[PDB]
Amino acid sequence: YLDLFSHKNMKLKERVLIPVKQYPKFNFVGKILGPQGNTIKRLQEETGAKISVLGKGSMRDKAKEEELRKGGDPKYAHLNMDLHVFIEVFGPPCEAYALMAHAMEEVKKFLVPDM
Amino acid sequence: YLDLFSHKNMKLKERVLIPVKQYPKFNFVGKILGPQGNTIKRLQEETGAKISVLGKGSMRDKAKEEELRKGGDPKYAHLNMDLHVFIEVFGPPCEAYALMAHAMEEVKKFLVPDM
Repeated sequence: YLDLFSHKNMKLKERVLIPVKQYPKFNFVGKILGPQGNTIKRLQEETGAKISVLGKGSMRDKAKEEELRKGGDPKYAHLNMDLHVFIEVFGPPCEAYALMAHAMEEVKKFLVPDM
Repeated sequence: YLDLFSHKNMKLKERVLIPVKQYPKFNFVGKILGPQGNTIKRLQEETGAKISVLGKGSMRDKAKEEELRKGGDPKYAHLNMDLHVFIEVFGPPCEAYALMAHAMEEVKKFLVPDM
């Protein structure tokens, strides 16, 4: 049950696949991160969500990715996953849902680019 | 992972406690259902969510509730739960979140009545 008087926050997280199969040559990573990373910075500030691009291809630097993968460090474990956008929000229940809804709608604009 | 090209719908459900402890004498059931059930009908139409009041006290008819409880029918199993609002939505991921966010915000108006 959600108790609206609880002091617990709700967390919501989603991993939204980047649809590389539907758009095999579209540069989603460059488009979402933006020059210098200012598109995704702005996307986070605008949505109030934590949003990251994870999975293989997310660094657009095959060589770097391979070196970090092979190091074994757990913080680079995501480099083996399918490319995706990882959205994380927290808050009181009503607010967490509003944050996630908004983040999901703005991210979908990037991921279905011919819509 | 959510695949935005999947034909699967997402379902979201929440059980939001009616805060009887914070407002021991407030008639939440009458207020949410409304005369004839037109408040909750309208609430569903406005939000696009399935919304029901469940749990003990939800029928405001102690006698009826006891008779239906003691019958053993699984569809009345909820009558033993704490009074709550059960919100259910379905749809493509972005839409399901938007539906749940909206439903949660309108329901919270009913459940924190001195806000």
